[PDB]
Amino acid sequence: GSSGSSGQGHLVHMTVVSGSNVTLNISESLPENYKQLTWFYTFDQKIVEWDSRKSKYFESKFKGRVRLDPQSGALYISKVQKEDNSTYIMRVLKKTGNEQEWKIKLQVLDPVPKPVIKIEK
Repeated sequence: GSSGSSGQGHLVHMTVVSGSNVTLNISESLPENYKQLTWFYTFDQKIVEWDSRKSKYFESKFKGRVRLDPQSGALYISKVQKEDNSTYIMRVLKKTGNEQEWKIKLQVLDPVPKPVIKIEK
């Protein structure tokens, strides 16, 4: 996965191997001081919310193995699964009084190698 977008908010495309510890970190590090920090698994799906108090997991399977760092705001997933591959959206409420949302298309790959297929016209 490499760069491939432009505008006032390029899309993030990360790629890792299945069953490996990943780390979701928004390009731009959290501002001076954020107010709200939540993670979205899908278009209308959440994973964990942080009300400037204590992380809150919304009955998300991830809960248990994953972990949300309120210091940086990164999501660490263990023994990830091919399914994990999805558009991640981290919504945060800026102190000033704004609302931003990033995007990360997680791309999981398989470890097992591949054979040597050759074609002879």
